[PDB]
Amino acid sequence: GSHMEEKHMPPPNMTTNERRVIVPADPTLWSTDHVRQWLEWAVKEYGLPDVNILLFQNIDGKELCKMTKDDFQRLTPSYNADILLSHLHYLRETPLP
Repeated sequence: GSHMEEKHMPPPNMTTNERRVIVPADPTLWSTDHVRQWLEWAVKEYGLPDVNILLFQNIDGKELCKMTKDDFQRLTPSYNADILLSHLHYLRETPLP
């Protein structure tokens, strides 16, 4: 029973994405797919080999805005956790209002 697969993908969110990933400058409202979007695109921009990105597929911004350096280290440890999070926390330094 697999129907309307594209419905599981939330519509593009904020225009606060600037010219970046179509995601709010507050990694809180990055939707389930939009987290995986950057997260995928993140390994892509930052050269992250040790990253199990397909583990965050069920994590959206509300859950990643939560994530601490420890939480990434159980899915994607060492330097990769720090890369991702150090990007996320700076992104929300200028959040969507």
